[PDB]
Amino acid sequence: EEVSGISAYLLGLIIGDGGLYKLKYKGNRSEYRVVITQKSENLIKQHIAPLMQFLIDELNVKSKIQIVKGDTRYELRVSSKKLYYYFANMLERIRLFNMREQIAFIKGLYVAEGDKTLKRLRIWNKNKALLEIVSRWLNNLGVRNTIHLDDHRHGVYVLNISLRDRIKFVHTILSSH
DNA sequence: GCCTTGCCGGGTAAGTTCCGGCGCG
DNA sequence: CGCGCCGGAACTTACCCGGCAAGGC
Ligand SMILES: [Mn+2]
Ligand SMILES: [Mn+2]
Ligand SMILES: [Mn+2]
Ligand SMILES: [Mn+2]
Repeated sequence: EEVSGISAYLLGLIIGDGGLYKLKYKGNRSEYRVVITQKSENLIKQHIAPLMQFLIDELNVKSKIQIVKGDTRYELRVSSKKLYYYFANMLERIRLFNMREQIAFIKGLYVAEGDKTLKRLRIWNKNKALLEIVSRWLNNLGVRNTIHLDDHRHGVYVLNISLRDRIKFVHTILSSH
């Protein structure tokens, strides 16, 4: 209930600004990574990490939250086969998210990939199918929107939330838990 | 004249996967 | 022997930002 909401939010940040990596090292070593990157140190240590910690505690993951400071950004990383599959399986069943999870995930995805000036309401991603899934959710919530190829340099698509529904958007999705 | 939204270029804030560790049965 | 958790960081580019303008009222 509370776990899955926080889960879908985190999944949003992950699919947005991180990822789920199954790596094969020399040899034959392996690792399973749950990753969120961000520039803001504060956002990652004060906001995201306590949420990942709760989820880790709640699923008995003996793994730790790593925070690696690279040149351009902070990488929050959990190295854990268990947490990995947890999100990956949730991702596999994304089309089945209930209302709480939908709002949670879109919130997460907006923080990552969204227009922060909020003068325009936009979401970027190369994954058209992902954006399409999000678009259908927004329609069932009374938030009109269109999708179209924004950046031909890189095949990045954009999801544009109609300014007509700005307030229904900002207070239903972004101003939640 | 004003509001909404598609267009399009700048470049940095993201993402992705190497490496060397260490530990487990 | 095969595999799973740490600590990095080099490397590439996919996101965001923001000015412009083409319609719609
Ligand atoms: Mn992304
Ligand atoms: Mn991003
Ligand atoms: Mn981002
Ligand atoms: Mn086009």
